[PDB]
Amino acid sequence: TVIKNETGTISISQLNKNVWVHTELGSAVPSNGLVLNTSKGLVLVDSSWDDKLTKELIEMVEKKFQKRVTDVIITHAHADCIGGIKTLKERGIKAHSTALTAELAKKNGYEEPLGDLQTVTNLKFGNMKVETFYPGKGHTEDNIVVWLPQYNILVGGCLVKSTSAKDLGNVADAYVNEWSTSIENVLKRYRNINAVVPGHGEVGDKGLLLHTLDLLK
Ligand SMILES: [Zn+2]
Repeated sequence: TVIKNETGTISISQLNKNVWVHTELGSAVPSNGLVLNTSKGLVLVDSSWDDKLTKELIEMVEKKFQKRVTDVIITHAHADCIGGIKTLKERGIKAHSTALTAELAKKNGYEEPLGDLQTVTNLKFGNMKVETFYPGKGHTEDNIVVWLPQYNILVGGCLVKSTSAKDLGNVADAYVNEWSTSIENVLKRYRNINAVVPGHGEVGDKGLLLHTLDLLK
């Protein structure tokens, strides 16, 4: 099931009953995030490139599920994750992030996220269980990953590259050398990964991490 706008720049696909992947095209590069349908509202992982697309993504998602987006997990301080921050705060949406993501968001001129996530944080929204983990520096200094224990789905964000992506992308903010260590921790930490959602690209599996470590070699 893949619903999207009239323009084709915002689509949402279903991974499982309550787990969907949202995708928006911007600077055109596709960037994914998650949309979790819970008994107590909708929880998103990552917003979009800007407030226009973020608003629209939210408008869309809420109309479809007839629920309000209560929380969003910002995996890092780049426009494609925290770009719609101003929107989330005028709509009463709680934008969680590590303290680091928050200070770097302010640095890049974005409105500051909550900065509440610890290296390991377990959130439970109604029935949905979410875990955020900070494996260390990689694609960026602050990047974290999301683990849905009930579906064994790992959102690697931009720490994980896609199957046919042979470029690491913007490494000016990246710590190319520590990047590999960080994927090891994710790998060591979660020993029964099923699906893995990359920052840009198709949903893969634990193989996407190995692919990334390969591009880093
Ligand atoms: Zn990024």
